Amino acid sequence: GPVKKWECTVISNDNKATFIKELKLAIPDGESVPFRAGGYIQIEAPAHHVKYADFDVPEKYRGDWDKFNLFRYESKVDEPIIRAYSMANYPEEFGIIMLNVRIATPPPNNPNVPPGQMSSYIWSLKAGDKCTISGPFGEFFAKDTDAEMVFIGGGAGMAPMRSHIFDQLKRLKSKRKMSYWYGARSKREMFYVEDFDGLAAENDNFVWHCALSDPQPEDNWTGYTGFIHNVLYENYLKDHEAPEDCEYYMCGPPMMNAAVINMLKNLGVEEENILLD
Ligand SMILES: Cc1cc2nc3c(=O)[nH]c(=O)nc-3n(C[C@H](O)[C@H](O)[C@H](O)COP(=O)(O)OP(=O)(O)OC[C@H]3O[C@@H](n4cnc5c(N)ncnc54)[C@H](O)[C@@H]3O)c2cc1C
Ligand SMILES: [Mg+2]
Repeated sequence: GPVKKWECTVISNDNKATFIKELKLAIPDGESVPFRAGGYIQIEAPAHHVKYADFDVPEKYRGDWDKFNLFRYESKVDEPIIRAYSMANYPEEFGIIMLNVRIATPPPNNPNVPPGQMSSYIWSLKAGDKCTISGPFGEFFAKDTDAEMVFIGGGAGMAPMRSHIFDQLKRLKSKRKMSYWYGARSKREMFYVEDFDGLAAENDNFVWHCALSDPQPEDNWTGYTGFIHNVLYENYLKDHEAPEDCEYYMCGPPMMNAAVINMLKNLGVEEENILLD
């Protein structure tokens, strides 16, 4: 029994983006999971049946759900299952586990396949529910150097990026040069804006930027647009005197990971300085 297990209580499970919920868990007796930033826990689910029509999805985020009739879906799970989720809190955010969980719907080109089992279960959870977690685990840990760090995130990849960045600035009091580049579709898909604005205001070695690939009329957006690998290249790495000497930490959807890795490699960054997972 080397691995520990906690039956947690759901504090909240609010949408932060159209397809991402922030699951916040309270550890029993106020204790903390002894994890490292970049690490993960596992959630286990009992057998269950959930309906997407019962999810709490705010009107602000419902547009695509209505557009693609995503509330049609139901998920029946006959036997227990288990999956990993990355911590979004850093280790001195005690007493809690914060996760960012993307709902894995059936793909639009394959609309009658079963919905994602664990994420549909997690999206059914409401304040007061119980959630069993085990861990902690991980190998996506920061290197112990003084090298500049470039963090690149998309989607639910926000979670380990937040954990890493907060761990550096708050627990380690790092003075390393640090930037964070987050790509999202439109302004409603952004979140943790207060957290990262807060850190950038208080730490002259940290800056961050969001790029919107499809800003909406209501966003009145005048920030960066496009895909985050082009925005990072055009606005920072193209003129960087030694990009190969930075450490790049990233977590995003597969298409973002591939485009970023290709852009970094074409700049001469070696695989040893490109960290994922
Ligand atoms: C170390 C680690 C960290 C992770 N951290 C996070 C995190 O922070 N956030 C997060 O959201 N995820 C994270 N994940 C991923 C997570 O563990 C799950 O893989 C994710 O939630 C999807 O699992 P699921 O059970 O919901 O979907 P699954 O049931 O595994 O299904 C996956 C997808 O396949 C589709 N599908 C189902 N059946 C078929 C079929 N017959 N044909 C075609 N397609 C089909 C489903 O509709 C769904 O879209 C992490 C994974 C690892 C390993
Ligand atoms: Mg949002």
